[PDB]
Amino acid sequence: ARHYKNLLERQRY
Repeated sequence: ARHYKNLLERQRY
């Protein structure tokens, strides 16, 4: 999930 896991985790990065 290279460009997946840290996407839903982007809004509050």
